[PDB]
Amino acid sequence: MKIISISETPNHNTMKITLSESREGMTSDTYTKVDDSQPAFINDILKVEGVKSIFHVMDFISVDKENDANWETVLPKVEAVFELEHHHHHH
Repeated sequence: MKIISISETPNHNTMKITLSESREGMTSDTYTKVDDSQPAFINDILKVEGVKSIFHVMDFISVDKENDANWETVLPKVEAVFELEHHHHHH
């Protein structure tokens, strides 16, 4: 559940993220304006300049950006999402 493998596609505006899950399918929704019961960590991605929108479905996620932007710029931010310490802050 933290980027396991990417996939090549004719275009380069949006790539699919492979999850550690398979078959069945986890969540499935489109995020174009934040708020949708998604992980706050993903809110960053949407709020991260360069990103256009996100589409969650089956056991993968399609992240689209702006042709004007790049990946090497957005990636560093995306990695932070599934990499920032996992705990249940409660004290």
